[PDB]
Amino acid sequence: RGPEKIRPECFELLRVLGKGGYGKVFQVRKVTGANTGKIFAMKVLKKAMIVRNAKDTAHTKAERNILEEVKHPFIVDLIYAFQTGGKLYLILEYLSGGELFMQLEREGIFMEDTACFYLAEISMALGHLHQKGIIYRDLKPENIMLNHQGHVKLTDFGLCKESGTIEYMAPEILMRSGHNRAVDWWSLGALMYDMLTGAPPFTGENRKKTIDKILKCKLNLPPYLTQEARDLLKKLLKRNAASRLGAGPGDAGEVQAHPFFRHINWEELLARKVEPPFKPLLQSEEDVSQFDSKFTRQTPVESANQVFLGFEYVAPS
Ligand SMILES: CCc1cncnc1N1CCN(Cc2nc3cc(C(F)(F)F)ccc3[nH]2)CC1
Repeated sequence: RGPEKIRPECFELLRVLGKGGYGKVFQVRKVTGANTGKIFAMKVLKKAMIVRNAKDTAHTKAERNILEEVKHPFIVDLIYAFQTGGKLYLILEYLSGGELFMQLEREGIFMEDTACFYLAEISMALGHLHQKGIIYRDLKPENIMLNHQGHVKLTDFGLCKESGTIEYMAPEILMRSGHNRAVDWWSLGALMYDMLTGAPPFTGENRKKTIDKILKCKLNLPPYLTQEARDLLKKLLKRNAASRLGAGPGDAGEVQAHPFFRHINWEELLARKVEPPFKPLLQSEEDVSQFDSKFTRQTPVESANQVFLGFEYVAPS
């Protein structure tokens, strides 16, 4: 009758949210103890293959450490972490709003009024990551998800699926010239562009032809844009890192003070009091309408042991 153990047998596998090389992401229901009947996302990783590559072991541990350390409204929360021999488990909150990119397709284009909200919430998460000395490097529409009410949540701090897309990355990543916090304000710019045009600013016929267009860095001004958004974009998508907005000593604050966010109340927005532009389909909590039909499956598939010593975690709440 002590504290709860948190084994894999504590969860019922409902469905597959994502499959990748290193493991699987399930939608699960906690069936015993504390949160009985509550829905989670469960990331399950294969120990055997993580330990083969130091860079892989890094991101797995980083994610684990990052998510324990970071508690924030616009960053996905880690509920439990535990392990078996051969497998690692991460229990994260289930985000039923799906991808933000998903809304974009349906809308075709975001209005600046709507884009602002999502960018501002993303900006808060990004600046906080920087207060914790962390650089998302590759931020892209695939990484931004929505909670049940439609608020921003940032999500893959660990391994990569399929062992991604470069058109949202800063030129300095590609030229290996070294990077910094400003790399994300670039990626934010690339996102803003995608939000208001439907496409990334620099795209090519192939892997390298895309790369060169980014390094070229040619402005493309759609006529329907306001000067605020126009000017905001030109500062974020500056090739020059030092001259980029958010690269200064004020970081996120320097970006957020922009007249494009002149209508934003941050005290309210961070409290998540502001109504999101999209309250997404509400059939039930375990509503899975937006990810599949892609994944619809339901199945779970050693010498020098440590690492993954002290991997176990349970969020205080
Ligand atoms: C866990 C956060 C989340 C919360 N709520 C609902 N949906 C979510 N996701 C967000 C992440 N996910 C994309 C994805 N990341 C993956 C990582 C792997 C890995 F094993 F790490 F290689 C494998 C497949 C993966 N699919 C879709 C389901």
